[PDB]
Amino acid sequence: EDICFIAGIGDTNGYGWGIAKELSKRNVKIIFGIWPPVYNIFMKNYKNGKFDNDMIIDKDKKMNILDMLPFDASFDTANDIDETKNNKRYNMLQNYTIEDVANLIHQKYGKINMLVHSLANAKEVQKDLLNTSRKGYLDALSKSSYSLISLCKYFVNIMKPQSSIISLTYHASQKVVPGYGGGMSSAKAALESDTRVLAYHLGRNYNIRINTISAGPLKSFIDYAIEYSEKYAPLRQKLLSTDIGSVASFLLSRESRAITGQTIYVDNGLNIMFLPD
Amino acid sequence: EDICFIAGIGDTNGYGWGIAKELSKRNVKIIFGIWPPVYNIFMKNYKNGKFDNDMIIDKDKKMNILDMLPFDASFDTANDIDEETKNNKRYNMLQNYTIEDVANLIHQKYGKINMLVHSLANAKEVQKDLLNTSRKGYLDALSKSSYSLISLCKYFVNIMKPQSSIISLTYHASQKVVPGYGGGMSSAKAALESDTRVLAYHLGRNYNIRINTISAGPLKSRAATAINKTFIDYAIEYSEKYAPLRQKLLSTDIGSVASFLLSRESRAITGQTIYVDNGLNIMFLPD
Ligand SMILES: NC(=O)c1ccc[n+]([C@@H]2O[C@H](COP(=O)([O-])OP(=O)(O)OC[C@H]3O[C@@H](n4cnc5c(N)ncnc54)[C@H](O)[C@@H]3O)[C@@H](O)[C@H]2O)c1
Ligand SMILES: NC(=O)c1ccc[n+]([C@@H]2O[C@H](COP(=O)([O-])OP(=O)(O)OC[C@H]3O[C@@H](n4cnc5c(N)ncnc54)[C@H](O)[C@@H]3O)[C@@H](O)[C@H]2O)c1
Ligand SMILES: O=c1oc2cc(O)ccc2cc1Oc1ccc(Cl)cc1O
Ligand SMILES: O=c1oc2cc(O)ccc2cc1Oc1ccc(Cl)cc1O
Repeated sequence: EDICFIAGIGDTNGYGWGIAKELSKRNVKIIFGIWPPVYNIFMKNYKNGKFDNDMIIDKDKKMNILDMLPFDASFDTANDIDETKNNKRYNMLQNYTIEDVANLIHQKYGKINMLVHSLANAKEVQKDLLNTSRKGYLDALSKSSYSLISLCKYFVNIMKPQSSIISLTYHASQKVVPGYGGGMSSAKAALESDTRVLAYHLGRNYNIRINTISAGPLKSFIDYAIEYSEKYAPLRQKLLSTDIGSVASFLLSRESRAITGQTIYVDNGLNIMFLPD
Repeated sequence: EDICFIAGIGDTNGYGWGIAKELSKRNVKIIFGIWPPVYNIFMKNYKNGKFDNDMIIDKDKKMNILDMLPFDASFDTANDIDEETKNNKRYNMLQNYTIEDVANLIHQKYGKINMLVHSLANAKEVQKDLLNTSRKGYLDALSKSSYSLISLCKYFVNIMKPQSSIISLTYHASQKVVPGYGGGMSSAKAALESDTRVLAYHLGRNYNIRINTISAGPLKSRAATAINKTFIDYAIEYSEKYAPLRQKLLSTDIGSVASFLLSRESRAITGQTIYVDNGLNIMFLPD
C-alpha cells in the first residue's frame, strides 16, 4: 500500500491539505511534515477536533493520517542546527531536519512512494525584488528551492522505484507579478528549472518522476489575484485546493508514468491570457 | 454515464486506440470516427475478431465499443463535399461523414456526449522539408491537422454538456526543430497548440468546456511510418536512449493521460499543452 509524505502544512486552508484530501480517496496513507514553530499548535487544533469536518472524504471515510511530524526545510541534517536547537519553539522537539525525518519515517513505516513539497517562505515578500536584501533573497531560495533538492537527496533512499514527487510553484516565475516580492519569484523560477534537472537525474538513476504544479491563487494581494483570476480566467469556477489535489493525485500515480520534469498549470487557464478584456 | 467520440482511428496501432482502451477501463462509452479510406478494412478486421487480443484490457476486462462511424475531418458539412469524393469508390457507399452530420447523428442516436478526442493528422507533402513544401501541400496540412480541430469544436459544443472536455494530440516539432517532420506538419502542430489556447478561452467562458492538447513522444503507428522518404525508428531509439525515463512509450501511456484530462479530475486545467514523452522535451544536450 501507498504512503505519501507531505512536507509543509500548517493548517487546513492550503494546498497540502487539499492534496492530502484527494490522495485519501485513493487510500493513500498520509504523513504530514509540519514546520516546528507551528507544530504544537497544529497538534492542539487536531486533538481539539478543529480539523474533523475538514477530514471528511465522503459518506464512508475520513482522511487516513498515518503520522504528523515536525519538519524544518531549513536544515539538511542534525549537524546544521545553530541556540536554535534550544530556542523556545524548538527545544521540546527532536529529529526535525530533512535527514532526520527521512530516517524516522523509514524506521517506523519502511519505504514510501509519494513525496509532496509544499513549502514557500520569503521573509521579505512584501519588499519588491529590487529592494530585497541578500539575506532575504538567499533565505527564500534556501527554504523554497534548495529544500526541494535536499528533500529528493534524502528521501530517494527511502522510496520505491516508480515513486513520484511533486512540488508547488507559481506563474510569477515566468511573468511579472508586482507584489510577489522578496525573491519568491526567483525561488519559483529556480524551483521549476530544478524540477527538470532533478527529473533527468532521478529518472535515469532511480526511475523516479518529479513534476511541479503551477497553481492559481487560493487564500490560505492574494485578494487581488483571486479577484482578477475569477474575473478573467477562461473557467469562471472557484479554484479549490482539491482542484490542485486531484491533479497532484494523478501526477503521483502510475497513470502519469510517462510525465516527468513538467510544470503543469492548474489555474482555471489564467496563464494562457495576455490581454484582459 | 460518459460518452466519448474519438476522431482518428484506423487500427489498433495508434494513439486513438490506446486512448479508447484507457477510457474503457473507466467505463466510458466510446464512439469511433473512422476515415472512409480505411473504414471498410477496419470494420472487416473488427468483425473477423482480428482486434480481439487488442481489446483485452486485463485478465478480466475487454474494451466495449458503442459505435463505429465513417468520418472525414476535411469536410465541415455535406455541402463541402466535392463531387469527385462523393462518388469515389470508398466514399460513395457511406453517409453522414462530415463534421456536422456526424455530430447530428451521434446526438440523434445517443444524446449529448461529454468527451471529444481529436487524434488525427495529414499532410500530403510530409516527406518534403518545409522550405520545399508547396502552398497547396502546406494548406492541406493546416486544413486537415489543425482547422479540423476548430471545426470539430464548433459543431460538437452543441452536443456536449457543460463541464465536458476536449483533447487533441500534438508533437514537439512545433516548438523545436525536428528536420524530418516536413510538409508543414510542424506548422500545423504550432497552430493547433495556439488554437488550443484561443479555443480554451472561448469554450471556457461561453460553455464551461475545457480543451487541452497532449504532446506525445514517438510511437510506431501507421501514420508515423508514412513519414519516412526510417524517421520514427530513429525518433523511438533516440527517445529510449536519451529520455529521463528510459522505457518504451506505450499508446496507453498517452491513453491514461487523455483519460485524466477528459475526466473531472482535471477541471482546473485548460488551454494547456501537456507533454507525455518520458520527459524527452526537457533535454538540451543528449549525453
Ligand atoms: N496559495 C497560493 O495562492 C499559491 C499559488 C501558487 C503556488 N503556491 C504554492 O503552494 C505551496 C503551499 O502554500 P500554501 O498556500 O498551501 O500555504 P500552506 O500554509 O498550506 O503551506 C505552506 C507551508 O510551508 C510551511 N513552511 C514555511 N517554512 C517552512 C520550513 N522552513 N519548514 C517546513 N515548513 C515550512 C508553512 O508553515 C506553510 O504552512 C507553496 O509552495 C506556494 O508557493 C501557492
Ligand atoms: N505516432 C507519433 O509518434 C506521434 C507523435 C506525437 C503526436 N502524434 C499525434 O497523434 C495523433 C494520431 O496519430 P498516430 O500516430 O496515432 O497515427 P494514426 O495512424 O493512428 O492516426 C491517424 C489517423 O487519423 C485518420 N485520419 C487521417 N486523416 C483523416 C481525416 N481526413 N479525417 C478523419 N480521419 C483521418 C487516419 O485514418 C488514421 O487512422 C495525430 O494527431 C498525431 O499527429 C503522433
Ligand atoms: O505558502 C506560502 O507561504 C509564503 C510565505 C511567505 O513568507 C511569503 C510568501 C508565501 C507564499 C505562499 O504561497 C503563495 C500564496 C499566494 C500566491 Cl499567489 C503564491 C504563493 O506562492
Ligand atoms: O497522425 C499522423 O498523420 C500523418 C499523416 C501524414 O500524411 C503524414 C504524417 C503524419 C503523422 C502523423 O502522426 C505523427 C507520427 C509521428 C510523429 Cl513523431 C508525429 C506525428 O504527428
